[PDB]
Amino acid sequence: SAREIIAARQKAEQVADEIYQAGFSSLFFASVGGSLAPMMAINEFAKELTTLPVYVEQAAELIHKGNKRLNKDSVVITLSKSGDTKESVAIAEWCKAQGIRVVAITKNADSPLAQAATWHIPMRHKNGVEYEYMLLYWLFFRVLSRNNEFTSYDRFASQLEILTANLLKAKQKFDPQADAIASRYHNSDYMMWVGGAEMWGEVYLFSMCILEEMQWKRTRPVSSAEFFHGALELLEKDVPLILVKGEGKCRALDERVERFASKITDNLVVIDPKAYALDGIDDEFRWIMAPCVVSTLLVDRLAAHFEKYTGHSLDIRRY
Amino acid sequence: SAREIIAARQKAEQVADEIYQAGFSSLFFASVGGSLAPMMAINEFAKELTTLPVYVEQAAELIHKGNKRLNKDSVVITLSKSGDTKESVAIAEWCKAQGIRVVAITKNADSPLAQAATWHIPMRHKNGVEYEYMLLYWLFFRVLSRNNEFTSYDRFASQLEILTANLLKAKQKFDPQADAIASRYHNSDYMMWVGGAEMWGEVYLFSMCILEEMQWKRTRPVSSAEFFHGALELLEKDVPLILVKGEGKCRALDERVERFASKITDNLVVIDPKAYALDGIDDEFRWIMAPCVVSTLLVDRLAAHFEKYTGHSLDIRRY
Repeated sequence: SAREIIAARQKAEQVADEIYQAGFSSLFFASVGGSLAPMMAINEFAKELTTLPVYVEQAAELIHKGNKRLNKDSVVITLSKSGDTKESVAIAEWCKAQGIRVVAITKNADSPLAQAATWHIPMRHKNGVEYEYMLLYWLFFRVLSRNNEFTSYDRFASQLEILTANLLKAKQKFDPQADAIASRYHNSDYMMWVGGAEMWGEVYLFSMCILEEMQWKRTRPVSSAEFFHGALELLEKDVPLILVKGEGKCRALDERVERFASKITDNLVVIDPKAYALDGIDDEFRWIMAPCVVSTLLVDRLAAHFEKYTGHSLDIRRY
Repeated sequence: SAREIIAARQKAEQVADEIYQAGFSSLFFASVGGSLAPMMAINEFAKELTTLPVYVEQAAELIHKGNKRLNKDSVVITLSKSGDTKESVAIAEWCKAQGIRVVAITKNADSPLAQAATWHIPMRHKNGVEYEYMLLYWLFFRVLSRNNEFTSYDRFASQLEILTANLLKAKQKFDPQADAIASRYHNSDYMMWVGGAEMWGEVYLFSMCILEEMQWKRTRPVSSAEFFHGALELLEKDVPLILVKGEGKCRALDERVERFASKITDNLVVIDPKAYALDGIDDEFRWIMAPCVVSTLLVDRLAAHFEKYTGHSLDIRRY
């Protein structure tokens, strides 16, 4: 519903404004597992769009090492659906103990993560993975807006409100390809998963958090750029390669993988967010939306089609 | 020889001093494939030891995206044994075109990379992988020294001169374990490779640049921290897990992997640099030396033992 979306945008924008108005040194996006994916996209956007110190850190590494750039003026941003994820609670409570301000995105304001946080941005029980991107996008892009580094913010932020409608349509359009991927590869002993830059988080997430953890499928996730520095030698006729393309400046690197793999393997799959219309969203924002498009396609639809063919409930853990 | 080593140290220190004396904004370590490994260790040291802006970037991603933190005051550091590696030459020539100063480490001063560079730090034809670490260490730690962030520099930098002698001894001590690893796993269809923080570059390098590229062995390299966020579900009795331990603050994260894997797989291998004496090097520097120790053990010795058992020359490429 439109009203939920406008409310979500307002809360994220209020956090961004209070952060900007208070002042800050560095922004550290700290998390673990699948929750890193949208943070890794933010980091890739930040490389091009801001001179602000922006970092993404594995929360368990960060609590063991500390960081000389993390100081009492920093803000640490965390995300946990449950708000109980041990490493995220731990880094939030560690920041709090040091007087380092924390943002928490979770679906429960009395979760331990939310109680450790300076700012809580709620997610609603029914919210799928696109909301993790949308809330982090409103937060991060509003900071850039206030810092005079995102002069398209108003239009971007309004158009982000209609991404959910576009994602429903994309998922329906993807469904036949998703069934075909799952049909052919559910019984694969080894899949190569390739993508990079702002798309790397989605390849990372889908490979480890869905296919390995929830379907016990062996994968080799590798970036498009680094594919050509050794992993390419493993490709042959019968090896599956699933390529996730970006719509930013690194699309050319993805296309090099496509051209090489198309000559070598009979088992090339291309997941291209550029194939999906985003009605009412300007083309200049497609490179930002793309990781969110792919995440919803892979986490919602492709996971469900693998589950259908394996017969292995996505809820199963052997550990 | 001692005289080669002292000369190498002097040249790296002179570059560091000229960089520091000229002034700089950010330091970007930009490379591809195996040449990233020592840069990724530097980045992990930098997280704890300096407030200077230090970045490691995949050179092909960096040339496509640019970076808003990369400006005419930055220094870009590159490494290429040949000095011909396309992506490294490309990023150096792109910096030069923009008036961005470049450091090049290569074994040939008339290589294209060396001709694009503001500073050339030579490697000698006979120099193994430890020299990539030692030259980058003298360069980076001398900058930290000049910036009043490394007050042990003198002792560190002198003790680094005796690492080569210690590495020869380590390789001889490792040789029996190396033969046993290669004997058991040369015919493996799938190996998990685990490590992290300052050790991640060595796990990354060995898995993709040696086992995949040069022996066509399928690997899953994954960090110790992130192992527990999905990849762990793939481990079972018959699955090989090679764990590379650190000697820094993330050793505890490596030990969690060890304790879990030891209960589940019959095929746990531990490569622990803490097992090797560094005579005449103070314990406080072991966490810095460790990635260099592991790199020389894996690149020199373990590669050669796999080659012996596979019969597959490390020089072979099918692409």
